[PDB]
Amino acid sequence: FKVNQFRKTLRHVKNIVLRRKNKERSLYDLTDKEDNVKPKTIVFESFGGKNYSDSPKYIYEYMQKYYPNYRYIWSFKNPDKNVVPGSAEKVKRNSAEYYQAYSEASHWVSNARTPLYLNKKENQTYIQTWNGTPLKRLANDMKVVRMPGTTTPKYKRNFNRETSRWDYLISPNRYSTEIFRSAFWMDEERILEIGYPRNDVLVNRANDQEYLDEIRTHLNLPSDKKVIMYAPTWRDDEFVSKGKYLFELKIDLDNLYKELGDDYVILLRMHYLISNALDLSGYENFAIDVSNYNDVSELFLISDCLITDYSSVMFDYGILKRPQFFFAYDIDKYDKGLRGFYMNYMEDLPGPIYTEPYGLAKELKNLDKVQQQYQEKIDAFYDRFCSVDNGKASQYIGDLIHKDIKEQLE
Amino acid sequence: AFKVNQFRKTLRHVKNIVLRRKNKERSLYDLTDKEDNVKPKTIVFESFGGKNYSDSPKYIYEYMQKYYPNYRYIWSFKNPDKNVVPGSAEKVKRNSAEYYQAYSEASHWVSNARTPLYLNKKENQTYIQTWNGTPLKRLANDMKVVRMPGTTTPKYKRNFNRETSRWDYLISPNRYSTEIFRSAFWMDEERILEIGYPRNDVLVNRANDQEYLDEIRTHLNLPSDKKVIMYAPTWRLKIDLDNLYKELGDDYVILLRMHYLISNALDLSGYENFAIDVSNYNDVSELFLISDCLITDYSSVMFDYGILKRPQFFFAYDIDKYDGFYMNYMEDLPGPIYTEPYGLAKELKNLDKVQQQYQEKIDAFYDRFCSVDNGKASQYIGDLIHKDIKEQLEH
Amino acid sequence: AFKVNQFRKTLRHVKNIVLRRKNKERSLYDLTDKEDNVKPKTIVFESFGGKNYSDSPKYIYEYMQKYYPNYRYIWSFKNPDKNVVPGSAEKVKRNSAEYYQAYSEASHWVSNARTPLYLNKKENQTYIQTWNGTPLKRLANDMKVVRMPGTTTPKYKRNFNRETSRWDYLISPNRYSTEIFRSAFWMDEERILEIGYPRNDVLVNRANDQEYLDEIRTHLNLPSDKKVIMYAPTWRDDEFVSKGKYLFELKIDLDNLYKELGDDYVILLRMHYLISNALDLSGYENFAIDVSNYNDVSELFLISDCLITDYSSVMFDYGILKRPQFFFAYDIDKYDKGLRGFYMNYMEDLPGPIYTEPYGLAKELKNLDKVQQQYQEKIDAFYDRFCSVDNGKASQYIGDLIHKDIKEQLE
Amino acid sequence: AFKVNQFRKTLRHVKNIVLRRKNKERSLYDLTDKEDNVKPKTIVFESFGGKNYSDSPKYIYEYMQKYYPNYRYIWSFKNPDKNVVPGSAEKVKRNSAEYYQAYSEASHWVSNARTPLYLNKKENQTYIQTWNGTPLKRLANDMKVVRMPGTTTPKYKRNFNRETSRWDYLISPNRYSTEIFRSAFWMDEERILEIGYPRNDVLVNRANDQEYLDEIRTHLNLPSDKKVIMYAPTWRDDEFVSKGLFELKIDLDNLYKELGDDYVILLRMHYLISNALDLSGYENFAIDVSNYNDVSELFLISDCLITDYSSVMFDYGILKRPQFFFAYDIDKYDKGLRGFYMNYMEDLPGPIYTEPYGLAKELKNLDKVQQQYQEKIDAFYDRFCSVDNGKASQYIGDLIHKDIKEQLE
Ligand SMILES: Nc1ccn([C@@H]2O[C@H](COP(=O)(O)OP(=O)(O)OC[C@@H](O)CO)[C@@H](O)[C@H]2O)c(=O)n1
Ligand SMILES: O=C(O)CN(CCN(CC(=O)O)CC(=O)O)CC(=O)O
Ligand SMILES: O=C(O)CN(CCN(CC(=O)O)CC(=O)O)CC(=O)O
Ligand SMILES: [Cl-]
Ligand SMILES: [Cl-]
Ligand SMILES: [Cl-]
Ligand SMILES: [Cl-]
Ligand SMILES: [Cl-]
Ligand SMILES: [Cl-]
Ligand SMILES: [Cl-]
Ligand SMILES: [Cl-]
Ligand SMILES: [Cl-]
Ligand SMILES: [Cl-]
Ligand SMILES: [Cl-]
Ligand SMILES: [Cl-]
Ligand SMILES: [Cl-]
Ligand SMILES: [Cl-]
Ligand SMILES: [Cl-]
Ligand SMILES: [Cl-]
Ligand SMILES: [Cl-]
Ligand SMILES: [Cl-]
Ligand SMILES: [Cl-]
Ligand SMILES: [Cl-]
Ligand SMILES: [Cl-]
Ligand SMILES: [Cl-]
Repeated sequence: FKVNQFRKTLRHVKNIVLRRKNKERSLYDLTDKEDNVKPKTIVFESFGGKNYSDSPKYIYEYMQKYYPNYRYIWSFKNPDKNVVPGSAEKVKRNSAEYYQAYSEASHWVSNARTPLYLNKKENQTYIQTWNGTPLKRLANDMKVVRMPGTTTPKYKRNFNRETSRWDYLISPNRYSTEIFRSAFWMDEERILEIGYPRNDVLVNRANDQEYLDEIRTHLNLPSDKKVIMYAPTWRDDEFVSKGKYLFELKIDLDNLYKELGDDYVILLRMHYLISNALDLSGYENFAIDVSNYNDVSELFLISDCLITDYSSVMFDYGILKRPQFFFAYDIDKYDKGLRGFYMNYMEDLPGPIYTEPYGLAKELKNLDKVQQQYQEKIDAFYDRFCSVDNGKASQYIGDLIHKDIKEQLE
Repeated sequence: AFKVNQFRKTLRHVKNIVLRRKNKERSLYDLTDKEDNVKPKTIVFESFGGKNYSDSPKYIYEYMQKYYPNYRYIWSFKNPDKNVVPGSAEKVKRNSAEYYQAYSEASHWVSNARTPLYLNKKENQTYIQTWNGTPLKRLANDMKVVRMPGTTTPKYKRNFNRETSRWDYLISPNRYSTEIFRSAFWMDEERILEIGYPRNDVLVNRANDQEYLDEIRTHLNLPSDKKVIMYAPTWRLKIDLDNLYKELGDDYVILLRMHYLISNALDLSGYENFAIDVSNYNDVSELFLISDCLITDYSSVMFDYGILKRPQFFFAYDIDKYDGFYMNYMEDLPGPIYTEPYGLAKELKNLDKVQQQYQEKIDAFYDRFCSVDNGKASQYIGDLIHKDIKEQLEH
Repeated sequence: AFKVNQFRKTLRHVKNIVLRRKNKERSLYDLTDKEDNVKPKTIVFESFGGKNYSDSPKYIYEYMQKYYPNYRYIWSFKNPDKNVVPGSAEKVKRNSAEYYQAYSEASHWVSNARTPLYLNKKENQTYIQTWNGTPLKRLANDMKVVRMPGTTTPKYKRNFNRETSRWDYLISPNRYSTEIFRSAFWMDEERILEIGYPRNDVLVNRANDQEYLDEIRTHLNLPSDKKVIMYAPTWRDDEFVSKGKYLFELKIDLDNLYKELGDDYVILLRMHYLISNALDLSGYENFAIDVSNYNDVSELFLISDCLITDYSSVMFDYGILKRPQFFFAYDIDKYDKGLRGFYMNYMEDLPGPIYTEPYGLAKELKNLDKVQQQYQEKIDAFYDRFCSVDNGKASQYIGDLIHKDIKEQLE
Repeated sequence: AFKVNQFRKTLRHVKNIVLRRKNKERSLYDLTDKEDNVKPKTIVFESFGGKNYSDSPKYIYEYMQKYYPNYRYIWSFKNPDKNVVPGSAEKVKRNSAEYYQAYSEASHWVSNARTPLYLNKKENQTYIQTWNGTPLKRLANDMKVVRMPGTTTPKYKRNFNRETSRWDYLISPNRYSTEIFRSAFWMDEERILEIGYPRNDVLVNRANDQEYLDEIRTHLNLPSDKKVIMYAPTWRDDEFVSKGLFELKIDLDNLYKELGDDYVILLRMHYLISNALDLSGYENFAIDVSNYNDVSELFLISDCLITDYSSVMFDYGILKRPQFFFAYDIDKYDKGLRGFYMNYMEDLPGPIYTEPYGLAKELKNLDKVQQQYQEKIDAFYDRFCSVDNGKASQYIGDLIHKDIKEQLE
């Protein structure tokens, strides 16, 4: 009668008798053991189960094609609101079947921290794609984290606890690799430098004019107009009035309409909270709201340029060697020249920094003149961050997972 | 304000859990079980501590299934997989989490035996007891000594009383019985229901419905050219089969029915088509319908069966070693009392002389014990419940 | 880290503490009890489940007091206040922490009656059982049916067997008992010690101590010029009625015994405790002396000229003195008719006559010497069968065995 | 009718007991702690979380011993075998089955610090918080930020609040302190008893008792005709190096040379400096007095005190003697600061010295200082010490007495 089973035992009795929602958890913690692991089961969860998206979707769509043999499971917050191509079955987070899947699977494929109350036995391979080349410093490399209810010492403790269980961690480049090694308490031995499976499309399908054409019309865009994508990161600073009416984006849509409304159409990819607060009346067929569009890689494929500021997306869009524009209107805030960035923002990035929208809007007319002026910085930016990606990432992982559960079949 | 009972049920449950006892199911139920778990539209049935789909609960249930089909029905069995139940009723294995939930939720318990004391009969649940026959041998309270297995005469009665107090309604077959029940079971006449037994329903409504009698007989594989004798001894070879075969094999076939277990020792080889073992058959009342006479000794089947005003024979081989019954046994019963089988056989050879010779003693018996059965009984319980579950489904 | 049995105890003790149960002293005793607790020179005495300071324990201990004041002696009592103990021994109340400390710590347990199954007799301690006398009524296993509510015949026997399997040593007063014991108690002859009862010691060593007889005699305020009869019926339930407030005078007819024996006898009445404090001996003063309370019955014998009893284990102890006995069995023609509930043959091999009526007992009881003579026949042969094995050294044999035990347990 | 809370405690306790956890005594307490266990005649005392027999709980106790011997007194300690209590009182060890009994039964809790939140203060018991001094540094609610590990500033404050809500009465030294407690401790002013510290009664009743002074002086083997300087600096975490020193910044060696003849100096250091302090060759000059069981006595026999950022200044103030504030490290402390409730730069009873040589040459003439600052010294007394009338010990014990009378009916 072991002291660890006894604690998990009493915990569960309390959950069962008190009608706690976690009884599902407490049960799972008890019965869990190596023997439940069917080597041909794979669970996928993307961004903590909000979506069917990103790199697990592609590590998935690849395996569905070349390895339909296996049991595929997807984990979701709300499974009845998620469309999944293929054989895979879906599970609601924190339910019976959720802990089942996770107990039984021989491979965890995920792109974000998966919870700690889930048991990753010495027996299951947990593959971590993570979600992008870092620009803001993260995990260990942070300095202070006043995130409510926890302390910097403790939030790093738990994060280290998670990374410790990552059997594999994907990396898009030598710069991310060097960062993860420190930021994530990672051994170089465990890192795969293969590029992002979500980015696979950015190499393989970028000139597939039919695919480009579906996406365009799925979005209902003018057939004659080029496409700008604007994806500003979030700012607590700018949240006012409970979120009922915001000051028209500091980019000035009215102007953008005036100046580009004839050649261009602009895609707004905002944080989900600015999205259902942004009224786009009389911008119809000019500014298209694109914030909830499931797959971002597709939005890049049909974009002639990206306007962002401080985001890990510029590193993705980089693969297409198109012109970027960094509209850092609030840059004066951010530390006056911050080491809070792994890279030199001021110097090496593929486009101009604008602090005001009007200089930007004029330059945004003649894109071809922008591609010239910057072919220099753009190429150099491609060399450094985007050179690893060859569109074989989904293949590499799916094959790994295959190479893995063939040995295990003995 | 320390809740002293709850604390005991907890420790118990915490101990059943750690030592991995089978009763973990039970200590949970006992801890968790609140009056709020009760679903008005949920009714449980157990028959004979859950060996059968049989008897008064079957019939009460088969009735309710047709006229009140919307209620949720649960049956309790020792082994559900070996029992087949008609209709929307779901089965539950005993001592299983499903068993306890069932009994905790149920608004009505229907049984014909004692339900266990570890089960809690709340103030808002209605426990209907049908019991299981008209008593001959003394029972419950009225018993003198009962050196049962690992129990004392009082600790055994102390417990019966704890059981009979839980009974909200107790079904009675005949005045004779109600008088006995009131003492035997500590009961108050209010809670008693002199309405006959639901199980006997068919013994009035279907005694002449012939196609039915013909489905029973061919469901058993019986010779079309033979009268049927049913031997239902009672409790723990004697009748001389070899002799009954040489005496009766040309007019009769004989059904042998036990109460317990001896059955798989009756190697009836060479008595095929004559001695039919009918021990494991479900509905006894059916057997009576196709039975031309019945041989018994001290069973209470003798009162149920008497309802058909057929002949009975009481083969009391062990009467000498029995000195105490609620009625005068030597004197007034519907048939001859034989202590050897050899004169039983000869007098069983002509059934009609026995009928006339006893048609007076038969009627006297019918008019005492069977003058109460309508066949409406089954109905009357079904209704009672339905009624009892509109009240508890309103204000 | 946790074994299954200690868990059960742990949880019991939790229930006792939170719920404020008096048994808490026990649940604790049960957790904390271990072989390392034993003090080789601590010995515990209890007699008749702790009601008394009496019988074979008293004597085995009085011997050890004189010849071994070195050891720790603890006596057990229901009420240690109401009992007087001569010497070094300390008193402990049943069910107090002391009680359990004592029984946990003791290297030896001396007793003359079943000690509770809840106490743990470790592989470590020696439990000497003296028992309380030669059987006439069949006991323990040899019983047929035993309907004392709370327990069934096989449960009762199981519980008995458990307790005797714990007995390391079982004193025997004679081979008659040894025969019986072996069966009734599930005994292995190895463990039986035919040495005679320690309480009976003084029935040998001191049958003549005329300053001793005189000390007892004047303790009871007994007349100077009168012989002593002692009546000592067993308990019979037939007679309990009316709250036990007022009983029906003794069947033996006192008013008669007075008329007949008064001028020459004083009769000691040793009744049950319930008949005593419910018996009006007014006007019988100096003839009938109530004696049911007296602590030491062996002393009562030493000073008795005859002994009227009926079916009691006492005839055997008394037999040691080769004195006349009478067996006033006024209700014998109820007991079985022909009784197999007794081991010995009653109608035959007892040392005096059987009377069913008091009246001829009283007469015949007039000339003692004519009975001592007429019956010397049976009286001697009775002695040879039951009393031949006592030598007055029983206390000393048990004293020395214990000592010899806690000299070995001293290494 | 399921009692959910009781169930939780029952599980917790079973967990502890089976797991052989040292806290079994705690979880049993909590399981059974009923409002009935309280016995009106019982009073528990504890000072500074049971490290001492000292401070105001002491003086409240010693009073109630002279006038109310009737009651049951219990003292809580960490290590009772190492503490000595005059009188009837019984001693319990902390977290020991007796400890929890004591608080279970007691009708009154007397303490000068925080009592554990595991202990249940029933609405049946009166909890008297004497606290431990006029605050100079901002505390509890008024604190800006507390990076003290395991716990964040919100959760640290949240717990301090949980505690102060169980304070039935809270003692206050002065109007300044009362305004502060009302906020810093989330207090209802109705619950503040402005009577001064019982620990400071002796500073009023016994400053003139020459036989008392002598006992204290001969208890500390003090030379005879030497004046007495007392040094009591708060705890600097910065000044700790090499497993624990650079000779105290005050320079004893200079202090010896300038004062050796006429003064003896009492060092009241923090326990960790104290057993790191080598005094080889300052005997009969520098007396380590760090573990002296009663600080207010030390005040009585001191002709002046050198402190810095300590609450002690407020207490030594009742005596109107000179004070010096050797605040050498005042640089590091905010430059021009607001970390303190009062203006540390303006309205204290003495000179601020950042070097200990101005201090030395000034300590030479004690008459001169007294004259010089008599004004500042009086404006200090008027503000912070005008309450202490030295009947504080009495006022509290008489409330406790009054309090347990009303119970007995
Ligand atoms: N050989 C038998 C005897 C009886 N029964 C069935 O079991 C019932 C009980 O009959 P008893 O022989 O009297 O059994 P008992 O448990 O002794 O009940 C007697 C007492 O309950 C009277 O109410 C009968 O009505 C009948 O339905 C049966 O299947 N086979
Ligand atoms: O083991 C138990 O369940 C008893 N304990 C355990 C508490 N629960 C809380 C939880 O579910 O997170 C289990 C535990 O943490 O050990 C109750 C208590 O200490 O509060
Ligand atoms: O064995 C036990 O732990 C004690 N209980 C049995 C366990 N259950 C049953 C009960 O409630 O009677 C309760 C308990 O664990 O305390 C009965 C007893 O006191 O020996
Ligand atoms: Cl372990
Ligand atoms: Cl598999
Ligand atoms: Cl979630
Ligand atoms: Cl859903
Ligand atoms: Cl893990
Ligand atoms: Cl990232
Ligand atoms: Cl966290
Ligand atoms: Cl690099
Ligand atoms: Cl806008
Ligand atoms: Cl319902
Ligand atoms: Cl089954
Ligand atoms: Cl117990
Ligand atoms: Cl010893
Ligand atoms: Cl006592
Ligand atoms: Cl034992
Ligand atoms: Cl013999
Ligand atoms: Cl509980
Ligand atoms: Cl009191
Ligand atoms: Cl200590
Ligand atoms: Cl002390
Ligand atoms: Cl303070
Ligand atoms: Cl120094």
